[PDB]
Amino acid sequence: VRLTFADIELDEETHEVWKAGQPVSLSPTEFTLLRYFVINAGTVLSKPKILDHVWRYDFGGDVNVVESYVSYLRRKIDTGEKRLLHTLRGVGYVLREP
DNA sequence: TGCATCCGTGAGTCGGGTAATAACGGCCTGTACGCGTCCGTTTCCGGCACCCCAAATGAACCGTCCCTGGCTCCAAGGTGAACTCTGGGCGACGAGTGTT
Repeated sequence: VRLTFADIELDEETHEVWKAGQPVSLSPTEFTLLRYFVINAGTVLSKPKILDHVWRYDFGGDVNVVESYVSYLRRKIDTGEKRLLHTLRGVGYVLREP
């Protein structure tokens, strides 16, 4: 009912996230993105998978919106020195301890 | 000297075939056929006098059609760097929109 990846903590009952204990506010899109990253910590997620799950299976919009959303996440979640969300060129994104 | 009295030519065109009587032995021969026998022919069994005839049994044998040897001198595989897209990554900006 309560998840924790390194410094980030997630509570699904209230759908909230704290970093280092500080509560970080997100859009619903960023929130569901973060839940989808934390549930499968360790493995690389590909962009088809992201739009396939995170977003509606019918979503046929441009991919770059998910890159921009991941950038939004990187603004305020990877602000610390310990880099969390690692980009793999041509592969996707992995939420993993460095 | 008429005169009847024959007497001699017509008259065209492209399914078959229908019969009688006393005749009877006996001899001759004649041409055709049917017998028994003998001789020219001819045709092969195996022999030479040898005719030799020959494909098969030793050579070379030399040119040549295959092996081995070395040699290149080059054009293809290996070693560079850039760049113009090619693709992803980053970021900001704006109204249609979840809500009391």
